[PDB]
Amino acid sequence: PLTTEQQATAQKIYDDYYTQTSALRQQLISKRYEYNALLTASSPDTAKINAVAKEMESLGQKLDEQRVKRDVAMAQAGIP
Amino acid sequence: LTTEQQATAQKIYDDYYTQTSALRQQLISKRYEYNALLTASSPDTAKINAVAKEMESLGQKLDEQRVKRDVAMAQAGI
Amino acid sequence: PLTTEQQATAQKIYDDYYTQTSALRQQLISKRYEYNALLTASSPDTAKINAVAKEMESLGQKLDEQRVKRDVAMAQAGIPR
Amino acid sequence: LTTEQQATAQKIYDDYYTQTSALRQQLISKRYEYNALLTASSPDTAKINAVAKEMESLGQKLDEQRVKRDVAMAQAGIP
Amino acid sequence: LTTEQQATAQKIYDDYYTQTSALRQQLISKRYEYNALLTASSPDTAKINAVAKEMESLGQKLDEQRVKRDVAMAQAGIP
Amino acid sequence: LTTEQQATAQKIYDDYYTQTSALRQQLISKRYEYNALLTASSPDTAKINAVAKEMESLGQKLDEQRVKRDVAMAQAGIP
Amino acid sequence: TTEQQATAQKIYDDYYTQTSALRQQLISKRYEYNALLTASSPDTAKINAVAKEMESLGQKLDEQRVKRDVAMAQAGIP
Amino acid sequence: TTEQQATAQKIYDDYYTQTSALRQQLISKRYEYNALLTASSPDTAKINAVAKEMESLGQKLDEQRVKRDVAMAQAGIP
Amino acid sequence: LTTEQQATAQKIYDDYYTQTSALRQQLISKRYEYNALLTASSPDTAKINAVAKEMESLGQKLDEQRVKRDVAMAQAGI
Amino acid sequence: TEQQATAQKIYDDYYTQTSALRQQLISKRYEYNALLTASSPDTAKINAVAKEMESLGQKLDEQRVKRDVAMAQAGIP
Repeated sequence: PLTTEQQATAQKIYDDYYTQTSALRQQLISKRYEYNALLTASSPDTAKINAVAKEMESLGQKLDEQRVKRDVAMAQAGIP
Repeated sequence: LTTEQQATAQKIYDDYYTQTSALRQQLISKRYEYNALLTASSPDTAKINAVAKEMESLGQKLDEQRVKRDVAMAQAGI
Repeated sequence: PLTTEQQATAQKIYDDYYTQTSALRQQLISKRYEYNALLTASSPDTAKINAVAKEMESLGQKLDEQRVKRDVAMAQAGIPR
Repeated sequence: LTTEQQATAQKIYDDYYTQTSALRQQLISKRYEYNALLTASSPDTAKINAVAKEMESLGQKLDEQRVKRDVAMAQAGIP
Repeated sequence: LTTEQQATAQKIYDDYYTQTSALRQQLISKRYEYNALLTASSPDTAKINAVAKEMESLGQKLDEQRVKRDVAMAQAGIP
Repeated sequence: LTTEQQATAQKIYDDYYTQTSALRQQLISKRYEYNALLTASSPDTAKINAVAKEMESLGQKLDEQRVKRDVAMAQAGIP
Repeated sequence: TTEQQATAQKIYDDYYTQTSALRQQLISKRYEYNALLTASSPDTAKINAVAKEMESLGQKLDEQRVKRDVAMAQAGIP
Repeated sequence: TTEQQATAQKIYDDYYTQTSALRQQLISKRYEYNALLTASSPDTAKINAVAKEMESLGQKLDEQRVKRDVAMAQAGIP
Repeated sequence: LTTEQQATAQKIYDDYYTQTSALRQQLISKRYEYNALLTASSPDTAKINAVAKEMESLGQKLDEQRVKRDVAMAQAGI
Repeated sequence: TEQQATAQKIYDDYYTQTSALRQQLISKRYEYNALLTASSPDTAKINAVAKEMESLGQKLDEQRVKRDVAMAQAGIP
């Protein structure tokens, strides 16, 4: 279980994370689609595939920084 | 449940699956684009609608084969 | 991920969609049952099965257009995935 | 569990599924027709009521066999 | 789906559950009885066939009521 | 798990199921019966209570058997 | 019915207060039974003794369960 | 893997084999523990006595689970 | 089952979690740590062992507290 | 199909050229959680581990695309 206070604090932490990361998540989701789109073309274009793969690597690293930032906040706050 | 029939079903399915693998793959590829376009930062409605019309025709061709399959079965008495 | 505001716009876009396609979805279901009836009939009738396949195809084409309007609406409101 | 019982449990069920397959197929077919009608733009109680009768009849004929198998099965001393 | 459609279906089903409490309950009793007989040490065919006929009948009464229900739903325009 | 244990376990369970098949099928026939009775329109305390006593009796004998096999399992060193 | 719901509450309510002690006691003897069956060196006299205690407890409780079941039927509830 | 899948059974078998007796007592001691909690009047001293008995058995099981986890990792298994 | 009881049990359990919170967090941390060591490229037995023990302790303290709760519950008549 | 072979060849190799990576990434992940669940987090140690996790994952995805691409050229769905 969790306290009223703990939940409150955790709710703000996650809300910020979501808000601060919205565009990023949506761009990543959009890029996997494109990735999958390309992999399933009739005649696969390896160049485009790799380019889209690298875009995903870039977005993904940014997104991990935000999560870690959020994890550390949670731990500093003393939450489970 | 019969051997005669059993061999009738798989033959229709395999003909169905073999006569449609390209379309299916193309339909899947196209849903991925559709979703990609929908999730872009500035959705391009013209592009999105064009891709939906492609899906619509691919899917029309598929359903057509699906009805053949279904009707081959009814006729096989299976 | 969705905020109070976003939950509501999405909900409204979906209700609108349900309401507008309501009779169209019912008809589509009715044809799907009829089709299955035909396929399971004691002695199968290809003409009827085919004619019913077409009615379904046309109804489904109308339904999908409505879904595209809906998905596009959603995208235009900035609502995630 | 015993041999002569398994022999009788198979012959009992196999017979039933053979004696039963046309009836189940017709009944399934009408279950669909009945639903197709109940979902028609404007409901037609006559055909709906009619189809419903076709189903009862098919079901009575189907339970009549259900009983028959259950009885054989009990006379054979099986659970 | 719609709140008013949900309210309307609820009344239709409630009316049905009330108009049939006694049949349901009776059919359930005959169901149990039927199995009590089938699992007797010495199964009594005649007695079982008679229970089947009582269930057959309760069953049709029940069905007609279902059709009323289904038609009533179709009539309210509930999916 | 072990081999000489599986044989022993399998043998004990089979005697149990054989020495109790008829008793077990009878208890089932009475649970169905009890329920049929509890579910009639006009309930009959007398028969209900009669059947309850027959189940208490069958169950006593049956539990007596289960303990007989739990001891066997335990005496053989099985989990 | 309204009346229906209430009486059952009392019926079921009477039943629970008339068996809290037995229920608990049988749960305990069943734990004890299993304890003995799983002992390093099983004592079949001890095991049988507990099986007898369970039998009594069970009988007394099944006897209440019928009283309960009879009440309900008499009060016309499923 | 395949050749390493064998190598795992071997390590688990030993673990299962060496811990049978412990595991069974732990199970029995846990049943008495519960039989005691559900006694008509819970006896604190006895309950704590059984609990300490579970500690030990527990510590002895853990102590073998660790030899196992270690045997695995050294076998270089996932 | 009773409201009054429900409240008592909820209260006994609230106490338990509140009081074992830091302890539960330390055990979770150590389990992770332990798994980290197991999956190291070249496993280190001394430190794995060292961690097994640290978990052993925390685990015993945690069990003492589970027993206290079970007894609490026991005497409260729940 | 008659191509389920190539699919395995392409996956097995993916796996073999990856085992050490996946395992080290699992270890680092465990180490990451062990640190977040400490009573008071050491944000320095946590960040260093997140970086270790970040490269491993980047190396691993690179192999995964290689693998996906292969499948695509094998004409395998």
